[PDB]
This record gives sequence, C-alpha cells and structure tokens, in this order.
Amino acid sequence: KNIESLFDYSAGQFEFIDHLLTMGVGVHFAALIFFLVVSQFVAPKYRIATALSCIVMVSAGLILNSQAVMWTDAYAYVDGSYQLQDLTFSNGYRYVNWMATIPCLLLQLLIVLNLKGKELFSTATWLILAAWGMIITGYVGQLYEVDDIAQLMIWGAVSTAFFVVMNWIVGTKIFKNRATMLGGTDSTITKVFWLMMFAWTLYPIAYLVPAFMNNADGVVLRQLLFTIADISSKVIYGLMITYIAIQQSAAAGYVPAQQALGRI
Ligand SMILES: *C/C=C(C)/C=C/C=C(C)/C=C/C1=C(C)CCCC1(C)C
Ligand SMILES: CCCCCCCC/C=C\CCCCCCCC(=O)O
Ligand SMILES: CCCCCCCC/C=C\CCCCCCCC(=O)O
Ligand SMILES: [Cl-]
Ligand SMILES: [Cl-]
Repeated sequence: KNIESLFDYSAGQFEFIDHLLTMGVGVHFAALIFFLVVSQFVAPKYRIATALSCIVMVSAGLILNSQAVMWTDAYAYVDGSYQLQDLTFSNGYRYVNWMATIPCLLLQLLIVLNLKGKELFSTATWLILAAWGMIITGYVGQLYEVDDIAQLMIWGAVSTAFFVVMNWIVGTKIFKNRATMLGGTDSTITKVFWLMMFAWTLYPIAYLVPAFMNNADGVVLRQLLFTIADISSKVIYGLMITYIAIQQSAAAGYVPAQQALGRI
C-alpha cells in the first residue's frame, strides 16, 4: 500500500536510510539523558514541561528504532539490490505515535506559557482534538499513496485544515500570553513558534513525496525530511522549552535554577 514496497534499493540507498533512522535513535536518547539531568534545576510549576520532553524522546526514539529494525527485517540483498522479503516496512506506525507525541509537544508549550487551571485544560483539549483530527485524516490519506493519489490529496487537504486551525490556536495563545513570561522569555517564545511552524510543515511535505517523486530516491528523501523534522520539532524544540523553563524558574526565585544558570 505504500511506495516503499514498490522499489528495490541500491545498497547506498538502503544503508543511508538505515543510518538515518539509527542516528535518529541515538540523538533522541542522548537528549533524553540531558533533559533528565536538568529537570532538577526546573521549578516545580514548570518541571512537567521537562518531564514531557523525556517522554517524547523515548516515544520518538522507540518508533525510530522500531522502524530501523523493520527496515532491515523487510529487505535483503538479492541479485545486487535490496529486495523486499516477507515482512513489510511502512510509515504508518509514525502516525500512530504522533497521537501521543504531538499532545506532549503542545502541552509543554502551554505549561511554559503559564496557562493554568481551566484555561490550560480547555486549551489543551481543543488543541489535542485538532491534532488528532489532523493525524487521523492524514493516516487515512497515506493508505492511498500508491492506489489513489486523488484520495491522498483530498484527505491531505482536510488534514491541513486541522493543522491550520491548530496553529491558529497555538499562535493566539503565544501572542496573548507572551506578556506573562519571566526572565526575557517573552522574546524567546516567539522564536519557538517560528521553529514549530517550520519544522511541523516538513511533515506534510514528506506526505506529498508520492505525488511528486514516486521512485526510490523519493523514498530516501521522505526519510531525510522526517529526520530533519523529528530532530527540529522534538529535540531542538525541547531544548528551547527547557531553556525557557529554567530561565523562568530562576526569575521566579528557584535557587537551583539560579545556581544552574550562574554556573554557565
Ligand atoms: C515529532 C512529530 C511531529 C512534530 C509530527 C508532526 C506531524 C504533522 C504536523 C502532520 C501534518 C500533516 C498534514 C498537515 C497534512 C498531511 C498529513 C500529515 C498528518 C502528515
Ligand atoms: C538539523 C537536522 C539535521 C539532520 C541530519 C541529517 C544528516 C544528513 C547528511 C547529509 C546528506 C548528504 C548525504 C548524501 C546522500 C547520498 C544518497 C545516496 O546514497 O544515494
Ligand atoms: C547509536 C547512534 C549513533 C549516534 C549517537 C549520537 C550521539 C549523541 C550526539 C548528540 C545528540 C544531540 C542532542 C544533544 C543533547 C543536548 C545537550 C546540549 O546540546 O546542551
Ligand atoms: Cl514553582
Ligand atoms: Cl514521534
């Protein structure tokens, strides 16, 4: 059902995708240790934001590791190329994982924006429903990326409408609550918004590769785009969130955060 199953791969293509996925595992688990160790410098009111980064690192790291092993299970070197065997490889497992990781990425943003109480709960609910609508309609669309490109496009348009509305909610909350943020992080948080807009827009570009580059090099490109996007949207983003959490912690008087920042 997916374009990966259509092609034999050169050794260079096959090895490069394997190395991409494996490097992605290493980066996420390396970053996990960082977020774990610095969580003791985050004030209680923000510490869940850094815990969420830990959860996202393991969740994303496990899906990338599962994809890497599925890639090597599915293909074997036969008659000079990597050819599909009895098991298949597909990107559908990424979509299922996004059902958990996208809410985690959004929730840590809302925590450092200082939303609390009812506004936090209600903003998180609408965001998570919009994200789940995006993910589910995209998952259906990519079931047709070989059989029915028209259908891929239409479900992709519906998914993109949820994406746009979600981003509208996020941006409205950022620009509305910028003013509450401590330690100069009202300037930082706007950069986080732009980082999200850039990095999350790479996923719909990967989703469209079947329409514009249906060949083995398009398969490689899609995994390359996922890799750039994953590291940007989860690791670099989490580092910025953690920086904002620690900076606001210090400005609110949390002594471990003041001492951590002073040490650098
Ligand atoms: C770490 C994973 C992240 C940040 C996943 C982000 C996924 C998206 C923003 C998916 C977006 C889509 C569209 C906007 C339309 C095409 C179908 C999707 C689901 C790929
Ligand atoms: C900011 C996140 C960066 C993600 C790092 C991804 C690493 C990509 C490295 C450079 C790509 C150049 C490699 C050449 C690909 C050869 C294709 C082939 O083997 O046929
Ligand atoms: C086994 C896979 C091979 C690749 C292993 C990767 C080794 C880790 C390298 C750096 C990962 C980038 C994340 C950096 C952690 C945050 C620390 C910081 O920059 O302040
Ligand atoms: Cl606190
Ligand atoms: Cl993920």
